[PDB]
Amino acid sequence: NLPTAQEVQGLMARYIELVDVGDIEAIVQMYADDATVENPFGQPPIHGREQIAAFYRQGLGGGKVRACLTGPVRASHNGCGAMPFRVEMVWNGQPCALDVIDVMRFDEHGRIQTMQAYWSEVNLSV
Amino acid sequence: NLPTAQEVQGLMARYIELVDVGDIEAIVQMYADDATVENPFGQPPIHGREQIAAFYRQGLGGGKVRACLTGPVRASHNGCGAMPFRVEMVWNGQPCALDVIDVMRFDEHGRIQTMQAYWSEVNLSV
Ligand SMILES: C[C@]12CCc3c(ccc4cc(O)ccc34)[C@@H]1CCC2=O
Ligand SMILES: C[C@]12CCc3c(ccc4cc(O)ccc34)[C@@H]1CCC2=O
Repeated sequence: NLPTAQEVQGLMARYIELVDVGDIEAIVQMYADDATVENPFGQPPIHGREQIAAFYRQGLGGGKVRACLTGPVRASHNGCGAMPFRVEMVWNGQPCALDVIDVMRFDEHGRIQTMQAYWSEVNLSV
Repeated sequence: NLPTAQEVQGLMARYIELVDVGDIEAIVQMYADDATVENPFGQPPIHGREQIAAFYRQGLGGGKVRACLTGPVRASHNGCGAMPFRVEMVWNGQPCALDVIDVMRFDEHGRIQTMQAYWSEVNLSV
């Protein structure tokens, strides 16, 4: 919980950039060795870098996916933040957009220790 | 964890409407009797309707606080949702805005069991 509120905003905005460019390896480097991801929130967690890498490779490696912040990063003083963003993709030739909110907790080294993504079919658009 | 994702979106949007009008009575009844609120996230939890009512009583006090959703409510399938919104008030003279993200978990009765508000000074503008 060492990153400042300002640092958290920057780290979170960076993450979106890496997702937008699709640099799978740079995204995985942002996560702690033992990070846990819940995406979508409510599903069993993804534990560790190896499994976390598989998620991003499978989700971003495929077609063309774009991601943009749709509002400012809300940052707390205990190394946590939440951000609203939109993910654009094509599903079976159908152009789609998914609205998502990610909540992240960072460790003392500025690495993502926990990530939870809030979204469901209700957040899907065309 | 029983309201559907569509129900969560409705409940959360209603909450913003009540905050906007300042209906402190209706807000408190949205909460479970032993609910917990962490606002701002990082600060110690306020528990139970009495304490929660005090928060809204003093925060929305006079009636010069406006609140509006600034994007869709993201809802999961386990009774949780997260939403982006802006609060407008006055800092002893000059009008300012605060960008916040609320994450809420609902119970089998459609009542807010837990609420966490993400924000800090980095989200305050004049
Ligand atoms: C995996 C995915 C692309 C990336 C992505 C999704 C959902 C939530 C995300 C949250 C992130 O923080 C980063 C990327 C995604 C989509 C779900 C459907 C899809 O194609
Ligand atoms: C209390 C407050 C007005 C309402 C409000 C604030 C912060 C987080 C909130 C979260 C809510 O879910 C509902 C209302 C607020 C502001 C903090 C400074 C202020 O004037």
